[PDB]
Amino acid sequence: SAKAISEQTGKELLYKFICTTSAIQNRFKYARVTPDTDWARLLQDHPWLLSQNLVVKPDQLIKRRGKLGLVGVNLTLDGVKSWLKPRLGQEATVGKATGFLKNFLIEPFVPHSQAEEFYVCIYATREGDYVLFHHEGGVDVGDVDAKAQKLLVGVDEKLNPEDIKKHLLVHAPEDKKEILASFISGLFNFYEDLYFTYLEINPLVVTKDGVYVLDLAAKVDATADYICKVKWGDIEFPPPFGREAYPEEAYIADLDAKSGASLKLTLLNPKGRIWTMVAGGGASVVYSDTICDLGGVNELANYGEYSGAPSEQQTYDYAKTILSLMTREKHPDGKILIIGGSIANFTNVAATFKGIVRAIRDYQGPLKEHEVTIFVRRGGPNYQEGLRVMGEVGKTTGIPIHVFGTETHMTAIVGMALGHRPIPGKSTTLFSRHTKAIVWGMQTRAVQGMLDFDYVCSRDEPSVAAMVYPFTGDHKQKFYWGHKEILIPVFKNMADAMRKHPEVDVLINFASLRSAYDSTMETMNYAQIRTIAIIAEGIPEALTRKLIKKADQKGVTIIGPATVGGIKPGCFKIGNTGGMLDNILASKLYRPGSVAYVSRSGGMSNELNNIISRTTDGVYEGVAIGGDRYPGSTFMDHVLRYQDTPGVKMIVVLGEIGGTEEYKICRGIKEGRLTKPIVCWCIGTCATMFSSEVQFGHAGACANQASETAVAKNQALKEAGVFVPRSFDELGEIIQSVYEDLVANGVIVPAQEVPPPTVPMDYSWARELGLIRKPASFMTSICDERGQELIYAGMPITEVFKEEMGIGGVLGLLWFQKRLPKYSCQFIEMCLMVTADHGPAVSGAHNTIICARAGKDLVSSLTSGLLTIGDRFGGALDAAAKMFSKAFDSGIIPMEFVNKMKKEGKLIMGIGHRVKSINNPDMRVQILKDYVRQHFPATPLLDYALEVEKITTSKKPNLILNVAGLIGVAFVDMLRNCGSFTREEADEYIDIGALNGIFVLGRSMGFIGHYLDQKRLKQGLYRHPWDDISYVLPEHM
Amino acid sequence: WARELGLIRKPASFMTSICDERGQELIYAGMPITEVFKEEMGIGGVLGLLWFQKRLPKYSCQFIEMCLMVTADHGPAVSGAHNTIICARAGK
Amino acid sequence: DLVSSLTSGLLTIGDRFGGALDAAAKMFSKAFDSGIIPMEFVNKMKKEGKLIMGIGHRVKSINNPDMRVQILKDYVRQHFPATPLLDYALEVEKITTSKKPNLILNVAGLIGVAFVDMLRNCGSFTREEADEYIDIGALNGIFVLGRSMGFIGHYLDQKRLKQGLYRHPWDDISYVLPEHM
Ligand SMILES: CC(C)(COP(=O)(O)OP(=O)(O)OC[C@H]1O[C@@H](n2cnc3c(N)ncnc32)[C@H](O)[C@@H]1OP(=O)(O)O)[C@@H](O)C(=O)NCCC(=O)NCCSC(=O)C[C@@](O)(CC(=O)O)C(=O)O
Ligand SMILES: CC(=O)SCCNC(=O)CCNC(=O)[C@H](O)C(C)(C)COP(=O)(O)OP(=O)(O)OC[C@H]1O[C@@H](n2cnc3c(N)ncnc32)[C@H](O)[C@@H]1OP(=O)(O)O
Ligand SMILES: CC(=O)SCCNC(=O)CCNC(=O)[C@H](O)C(C)(C)COP(=O)(O)OP(=O)(O)OC[C@H]1O[C@@H](n2cnc3c(N)ncnc32)[C@H](O)[C@@H]1OP(=O)(O)O
Ligand SMILES: Nc1ncnc2c1ncn2[C@@H]1O[C@H](COP(=O)(O)OP(=O)(O)O)[C@@H](O)[C@H]1O
Ligand SMILES: O=C([O-])CC(=O)C(=O)O
Ligand SMILES: O=C([O-])CC(=O)C(=O)O
Repeated sequence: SAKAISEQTGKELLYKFICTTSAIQNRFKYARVTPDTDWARLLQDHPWLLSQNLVVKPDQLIKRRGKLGLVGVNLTLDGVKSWLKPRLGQEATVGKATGFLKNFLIEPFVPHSQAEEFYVCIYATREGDYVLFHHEGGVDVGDVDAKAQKLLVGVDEKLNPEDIKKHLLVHAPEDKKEILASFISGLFNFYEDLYFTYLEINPLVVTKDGVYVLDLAAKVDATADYICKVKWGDIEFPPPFGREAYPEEAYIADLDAKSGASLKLTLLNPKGRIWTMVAGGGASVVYSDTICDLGGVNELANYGEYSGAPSEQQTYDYAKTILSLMTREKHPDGKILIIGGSIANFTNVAATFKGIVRAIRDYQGPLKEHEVTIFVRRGGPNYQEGLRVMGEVGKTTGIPIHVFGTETHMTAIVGMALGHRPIPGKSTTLFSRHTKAIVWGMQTRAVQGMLDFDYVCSRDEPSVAAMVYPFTGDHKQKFYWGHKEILIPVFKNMADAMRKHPEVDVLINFASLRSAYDSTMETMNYAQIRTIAIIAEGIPEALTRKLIKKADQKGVTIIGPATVGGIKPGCFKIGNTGGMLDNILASKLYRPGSVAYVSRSGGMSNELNNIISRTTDGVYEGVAIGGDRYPGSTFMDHVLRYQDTPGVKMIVVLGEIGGTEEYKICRGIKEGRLTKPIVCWCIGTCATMFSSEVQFGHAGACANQASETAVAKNQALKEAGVFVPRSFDELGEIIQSVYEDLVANGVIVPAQEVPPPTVPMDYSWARELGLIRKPASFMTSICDERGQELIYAGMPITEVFKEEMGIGGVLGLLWFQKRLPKYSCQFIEMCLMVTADHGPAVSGAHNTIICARAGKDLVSSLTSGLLTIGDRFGGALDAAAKMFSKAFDSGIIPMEFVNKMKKEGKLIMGIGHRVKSINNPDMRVQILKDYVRQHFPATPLLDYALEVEKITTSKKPNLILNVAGLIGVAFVDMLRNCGSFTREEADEYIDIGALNGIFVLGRSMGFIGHYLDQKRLKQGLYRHPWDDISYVLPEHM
Repeated sequence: WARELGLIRKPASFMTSICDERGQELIYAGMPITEVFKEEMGIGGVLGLLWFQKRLPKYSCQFIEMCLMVTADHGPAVSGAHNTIICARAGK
Repeated sequence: DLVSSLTSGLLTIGDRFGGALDAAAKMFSKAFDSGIIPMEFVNKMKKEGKLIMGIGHRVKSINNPDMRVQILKDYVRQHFPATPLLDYALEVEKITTSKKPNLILNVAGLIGVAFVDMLRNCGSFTREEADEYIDIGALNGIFVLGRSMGFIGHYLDQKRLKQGLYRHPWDDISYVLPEHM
C-alpha cells in the first residue's frame, strides 16, 4: 500500500541516500517547528538560522499551500516567529478537510529566478515508471501530462543518462544539461532503491552553486518495510490532513505488520456511534457503503477489517482495542457494533469469534452501561460455533446481541441497526477436469478441501499431484479421496516435483510475502506450469510488477497475489476458495452453471457464489484477482476469457474503488468484442461521502484521479450498456432478472440436477458436535499438557514456582498428586541427593561406563545402567521398607522380628554395613536421621527400625541401619505420618514401588555424570581380560 | 457403528506392510503362514518377508541363516556380553 | 516394571523428541560464535531449508506467552551476570515473531541458550570446558533427568489406576501389505 510520507522525511531520505555527481545543496539543512517544543533548543541545534534567510511552510501533507497562503517566503527568524503565531496551532480548511497545524518546516531561502523553476515527477505504473521533466516548472507548471516531457522506464530496465539527455532535456538549458541529467539518474536510483511509488519535486532550482529541492511530495510502498528497514529507520506515515493519528491505529498497524494476516483500523469519527467488525476488505467496503447509504456517514466511527485468518489472540487484541475506543464517551442514542463479514473461505469463524467474545467479556461492564447493541452476521468455516458463542456471551453479559448466519443478505443488519427494517501466449481455459496442480507450502487443510471438492465433482483423479515444502525431506502425506485413503508426495525442491509430475499445469503458491516472489520466479522456469496462483498478501508492488513482466514474457497466467484463488465448479478449485465442503454443497459448486464472475475480493467472491447459486442456474467459473494494486491478471484478462468461452452465458463483475480497469470493459463493449450480458457493480461509494482520504484494506483500493471513483465507474457502466444495480443490495435482484430474461429466450438451458457423491463426516467435526461416541483408551491424572498453562496434578506451573517448592514438590505432585509439606519435599530432595551416586564399582555404574566407552549415547548408556536396578542392586530400599512395614503392622516386638527373620533364613533388609559400624557411622544415615528427627512429626517405623538396629548391633557392630533401610523406613513414615495420605494410599504407593522410583531417579544423576566423565576422558572400547574369565565349556556338545 | 456404516472419517495414525494379524490366517508380508511353512523356508525366508517384503531365493535365505549363525556369539569378553552377564548376575 | 517402563519411555529421547534442547543450544552457539547478526542467521537458516531449533509454539504467541519461558527468563535476567547468547536468541525471536506471532523462543530453546550462558558466563568453566560439555550432551542429560520424574509419575499413575493391557485398535492402523511376496 502506497503511503504518503512527510516532506521532512522525504528530504531526509533524499539527502542521506542519493548518489549523484552533482553537489546537492542544503543537505540535512532544515528545522521542524511544532507546538509542543521549546525554541532556544531549536536555535542551539540549528545555528544556520541566523546565517541566512528563512522560509516556512506546514509539513502536514497539505498541497496548494502557496495558493492558499500557507507559505511565508523571504522572512527572517523574527519574521517567521511572528508569522507562525496567527497560524501555528490554529484551525484551517483545505479543500473539504478541516484541521489544525501541528507541524511546520523551516528551510533556508534560496535566491532563484523563474528561469530555473524545474519539475521532476517519478510515479509508478503497471508497465513501469513514468518520469516527467518540465523546464517551466513551479506554480506556472500548468498541465503536466500534456506539456511536461514524459519517459517510461520499464520493469528491470535502467535509466541511462543518454535517454535523459535526449527525451527529458529538449528544452532544458544547455549549460545545465549534464549535471541535471546525472542528478535525474541518481534520483531514479533513489526512487527504485528505497521502493518509492511517487516522488514529485516541484520546484527544483539549479544554480551555478548547486541544486536545491525546495519541495517534494513522496508516497512510498509500505509493504516493502521488510526490505528497506535499515534505510527507512523509524519511518512514520502522517495521516491525511484533517485526521489526527491515534495510538490505537498505531497498535493495530503494528499487529498487522507483525503477521501475514491483515488488520486495518482507521478512526474517522471518534464521536460517532457506529462501530464495525467486518472480515474482508471488500466486505468492510460494502458495509461502509451500506452505512453511508442510509445516512450514517456522519455517525460512522471507524473503518476496520480483519483478514488472512487472524488468530484468536490477534482478533481478541483487535476487538479489545476497538471496544476501548468505543467506550470512551457516551451517546444518548447508544452505540452500535456491527460484526459483519462475507461467507469466509478459510477464516476460522470459531477462533475469531472466541477472541471477540473474550474481548466482550473483558469489556462487558462498560459495554452494558453504554447501551451498546451488537449485530453479528457471519458465514464460513465453523460459523455455527461462532454464532453459538456469540449468543451465549450476549445472554450472559446482558449485552443485546443479535446473531445471524448465511441466510442474511449481509446488509439487513446495517439497516435494522440504524432502524430501517424489522429485526427477525496465455490460454483461455485455465482449468479442466484433468488439471493437476502442485501446492507450494504445507497446507493440509486446503489440499484436503481441494480433494473433497474434486470428489464431490465426480473427478477421476485428485487435482493435487504433489506438494512442495523446502523445510522437510521428500515423503508421502496421507489424504482422503472420499472415504478412500491416498498418498500425495511431498518434495523438498521444485525440480523433483516437476520431474516426477510432468502432467502438472498449475501452481498454487502458499508462500508468504517474503517467499512468494522467489517461488514464483523459480516456477516460471518450468514451461509445464501455465497458471500460477499467489495467495500471499503484502508483496511489494515492484516485485509484483517483475512477476507480471516475467509471466507476460512466458505467457503464464497469474491469479494476482492477496487472493483466495478461484473456483470452476466441476473442474478445479484453488486453495480455500468456496469455503468448506458444506458451503460447496450449499452453493451447489459441484456442478457447472452459466454465470461467470470476476471480483477483487475473496470473501466477496464467496458472496457472489451464494447469490448466483440462489438466483441463477449456477456458477461456471469464478476468479478473484486480488486486492493488490497490480493484479497478475486484470478484469479484462478474465472477461475476454469468458467471452471466448462458449460455456458461459453471462458475466458478473465486482469492481472496487480506484483503477481505470472497468473502462477497458466499457471500451471492449463499445467495439463489440464483448457481446454476452454483463452485470457490473463497483464497491467503494462511501469514499465520495468521506471528508478524508482513507485507505481501504485492499492495497489497490485508492482513487488517485477523479475518474477512478466507484460512482463514476458505475455511471459510465450504466451508459456503457452494463446492467448496474442501484446498490449492492439490488445486485442479486438484477442478476436474477438478467438470468430470467436470458433463460426466457432459450439461451440458457438448465441441466438436470444430479446429486453429488457423498463424503463421510470428519471424526473431529462429529466429536465437536457431540454426534458420536468413542471411549478414551488412556487415563492420566498427573499432568495436563493441554490448555493455556501447564498443570502438575491440578496445580499450575506458575503457582508451582510461586509456592517455592523444588524437585521435592514437583516429585510429590507428579507421583502422589498431593501437596506435600515443605519438610516432606525437602526430605525427598535429601533422599535424591544421598542416592545420587556410589562410585563406579556398582553394577549400574559399571554398565553405564561400559556403554559409554562404546560411544553409544547418553540415553543408551544411562538406560543400560538403570536396567540393573532390581532385587540384588538398588532394591534394598523397597525391600527394607516392606519388611519393616510388615513387621510393624504385624504387632511383633523388634526382638521377635529379629528372631523370626533369623529362623526363616532371611537377612534383615537395610541392616549391615561394610566398614562403618559405631563411633564412625555412615555420615549419610546420620544426616537423614537428624533431619527426620528434627522435622518429622511422628516416626513410629523409624523408632521400630532403630530398636531393631540396636538388637542387631548387640550381635556384631556393623549391623547398623543402612542408607537404604533408613530411607525406606523414613519414606514410609513420611507417607503415613503426613496429612496428605491415608493409610491405604501410603500402603498402595509402597506396594507399587515408589521407593524404587526414588532410587532410580537419584541414581540417574550419578549414571549421567559417569557417562559424561567417560566421554570427557575419551575412553576407548572396553574388553574384559580373558584372565578374569573362567571357561568351563563342555568337552564336546 | 458409525465407521461400519461409513458415516464418519478418521484417518489412520499408523502404517504397516510387514504383517497382517487380522483375518482367518496370519500373513507375513502378503504370504500366509501355512504357505510360508509349505514353501519350506526357515528363519531366512521369514526374515526376508518381514524385513524386505520380498520372496528371496533359497540361497539368499540360507545365507541369511549362516550370517545369523556366525554372529551368534563371540565370547563373554565383548561389551554386550559383559553387560548382559552383569545384568544377569544382578538377578534382574 | 517401573525400571522397564521408565526405560522404554526414555529410549524415545533423541532427535525428534527431547532433542530440541541440545539442537537449539548448538545452533544458537554456532550462530553467535560465527559472528553473524541475528537477521543473517535467520536468512541463513531459511536458505538452507532448516527450521530454527527452539523457535515456534503451538498456541501461545504474544500477550499470552509460555508461562514456562517467562519464569526461567525472569530468573536468568535477575540472577545471571551476563547473557550474550540469550540476548542473541531474543533478537532472533523478535525477528521470527515479526514474521508470524507463534515463532517465539521455546522452553527448549530458552533452556539451551540459558544453559550455554550459565556454562560460559560463570567462573567455574573456561570456554573450552563449556563447549565440550555442550558437545557431549549435557543438555540431553538435563532433559532426560527432568523427564524421568514425569515418566515415573506416569508409571505410578497407570499402576494406581490398575489399567489393563493396551492393544492398538485396528481401525487406527493402515495395512498396505503387498499382494503376495
Ligand atoms: C500466506 C499464508 C497462506 C502462509 O503464510 P504463513 O505466514 O501463515 O506460514 P509460513 O509459510 O510458514 O511463513 C512463516 C515464516 O516463518 C518461518 N518459520 C516457521 N517456523 C519456523 C521456525 N520454527 N523457525 C524459524 N522460522 C520458522 C517460515 O519458514 C516462514 O518464513 P518466510 O518464507 O520467510 O515467510 C498465510 O499468510 C495466509 O493465510 N495469507 C492470507 C492472504 C490472502 O490470501 N487473503 C485473500 C483471501 S480472502 C481473506 O483472507 C478474507 C476473508 O476473511 C473473507 C471474509 O471472511 O469475509 C477470508 O478468509 O476469506
Ligand atoms: C543400598 C545400601 O545402603 S546397602 C543395601 C542394603 N542391603 C541390606 O542391608 C541387606 C542386608 N545386609 C547385607 O546384605 C550385608 O549386611 C551387607 C552386604 C550390607 C554387609 O556387607 P558385607 O557382607 O560385609 O560385604 P561388603 O559389601 O562389606 O564387602 C566386603 C568388603 O569388600 C570391600 N569392597 C566393597 N566393594 C568393593 C569393590 N568394588 N572392590 C573391592 N572391594 C570392595 C568392602 O570394603 C568390604 O570391606 P571389609 O573387607 O572390611 O568387609
Ligand atoms: C521441547 C519444546 O519446547 S518444543 C521444541 C521443538 N523444536 C523446535 O522448536 C524446532 C522448531 N519449531 C518447530 O518445529 C515448530 O515451530 C513447532 C512444532 C514448535 C510449532 O508447532 P506447530 O508446527 O504449530 O505444530 P503443533 O505442535 O502446534 O501442532 C498443531 C496443533 O495440534 C495440537 N496438538 C498438539 N498435540 C496434540 C495431541 N497430542 N493431540 C491432539 N492435538 C494436539 C496443538 O494444539 C496445535 O494447535 P494448532 O492447531 O492451534 O496449531
Ligand atoms: N528554500 C526556498 N527558497 C526560496 N523559495 C522557496 C523555498 N521553498 C519554497 N519556496 C517558495 O515556495 C513556492 C513553492 O510552493 P510549494 O510549497 O511547492 O506549493 P505546494 O505546497 O502547492 O507544493 C515557490 O514559489 C518558492 O518561491
Ligand atoms: O550404597 C551402598 O552402600 C551399596 C551400593 O553400592 C549401591 O547400591 O549404591
Ligand atoms: O514441551 C513441548 O512443548 C514439546 C513436547 O511436547 C515435549 O517434548 O515435551
